[PDB]
Amino acid sequence: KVFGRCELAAAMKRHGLDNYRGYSLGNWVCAAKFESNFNTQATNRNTDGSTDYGILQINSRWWCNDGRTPGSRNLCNIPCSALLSSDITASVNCAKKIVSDGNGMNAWVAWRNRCKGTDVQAWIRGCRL
Ligand SMILES: [Cl-]
Ligand SMILES: [Cl-]
Ligand SMILES: [Cl-]
Ligand code: NA
Repeated sequence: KVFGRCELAAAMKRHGLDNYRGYSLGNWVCAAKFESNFNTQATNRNTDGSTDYGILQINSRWWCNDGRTPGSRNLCNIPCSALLSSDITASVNCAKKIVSDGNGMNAWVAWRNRCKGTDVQAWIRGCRL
């Protein structure tokens, strides 16, 4: 599923991400825009053999099991394919664990490079929330 900007903002808010660990909703929408272009089915392989999955590009070396990343830890206790669903629940639940692990949203490279320190509330402007 390819979400619209306001559609995703509303789903993210319903799932408890607004101000989660102090990160306003626009941070999460901006991160999803640049990680996946709002596409729940996005995958990208990394040089170390791990793969990033879904709307927030969650990595198989640490967070989910895809059966082909040796030494991975599956800290969200899910198969990575669950992160590609049109229902974002599994991605959101896993992201809550990632963002709580000490490094905040810096875990998402595109957030660090393209969202951090910008006017992120522009990503939710005009949306009925
Ligand atoms: Cl915001
Ligand atoms: Cl959803
Ligand atoms: Cl980047
Ligand atoms: Na893993």
